Amino acid sequence: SMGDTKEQRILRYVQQNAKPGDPQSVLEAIDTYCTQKEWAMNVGDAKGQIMDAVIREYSPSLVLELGAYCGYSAVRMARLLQPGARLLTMEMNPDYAAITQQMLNFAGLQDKVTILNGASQDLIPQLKKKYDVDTLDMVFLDHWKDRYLPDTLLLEKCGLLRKGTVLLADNVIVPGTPDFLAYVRGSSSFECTHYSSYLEYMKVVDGLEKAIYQGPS
Ligand SMILES: C[S@@+](CC[C@H](N)C(=O)[O-])C[C@H]1O[C@@H](n2cnc3c(N)ncnc32)[C@H](O)[C@@H]1O
Ligand SMILES: Cc1c(Cl)c(C)[n+]([O-])c(Cl)c1-c1noc(-c2cc(O)c(O)c([N+](=O)[O-])c2)n1
Ligand SMILES: [Cl-]
Ligand SMILES: [Mg+2]
Ligand code: NA
Repeated sequence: SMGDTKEQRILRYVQQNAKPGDPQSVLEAIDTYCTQKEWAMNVGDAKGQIMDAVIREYSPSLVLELGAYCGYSAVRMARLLQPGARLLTMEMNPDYAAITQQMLNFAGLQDKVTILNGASQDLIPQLKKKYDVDTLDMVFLDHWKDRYLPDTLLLEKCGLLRKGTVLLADNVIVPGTPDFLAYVRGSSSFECTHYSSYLEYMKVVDGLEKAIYQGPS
């Protein structure tokens, strides 16, 4: 880092307003700061509640997140994981990864979440043999939108999905992931559900796609 950034200001706002070890207060602080002061690409409170419902329904034991940013969604999912369950979050921006680690420490979720430093297209094919992953129980896609489809394909080709694995994809309407949608909605290897919501901190309509893997063809 070379100066003050939006992401550093978000982290400072958490550290000055939230309660350490209280994930809810961390999420409220980030949402308050980004509603009142600086828009940011956190998944946000409205879409977060859909995320909350998915986590509580499927109780995943191992979650992979693509795109950590400041750690909002990592904190948001990890606080609802069952004891022993784990979240891996991939982040290629080292400055963001350092912020995310500080957010996890502050929220008290550092023992449940591991930051993988690097790009998803490089790390996903290495998950089985470098990070000892068998299969993933849930995947949250929220990185650059042109990577949703090839990384989904990569998750499939690398044998990281099993029957019942949950793919939850942010931003499928805005900025929009039409190619990802057409793939998962048109493949009999996925059962899809679209969740109406709003772009974080705005009243532009957005949505999440839940795509449940059904096993190989
Ligand atoms: C929208 S932010 C994620 C926000 C986070 N999921 C939340 O709701 O709090 C997208 C992040 O993905 C990272 N990113 C983009 N492409 C990536 C890739 N191929 N592999 C790993 N990280 C990537 C960017 O650095 C950025 O931090
Ligand atoms: C803010 C905004 C508005 Cl007001 C309008 C009208 N439109 O059309 C657009 Cl496209 C945007 C917009 N740009 O980027 C994002 C965004 C949101 C994410 O949740 C996310 O994850 C990522 N990302 O790049 O990872 C990007 N949203
Ligand atoms: Cl919101
Ligand atoms: Mg997003
Ligand atoms: Na634990």
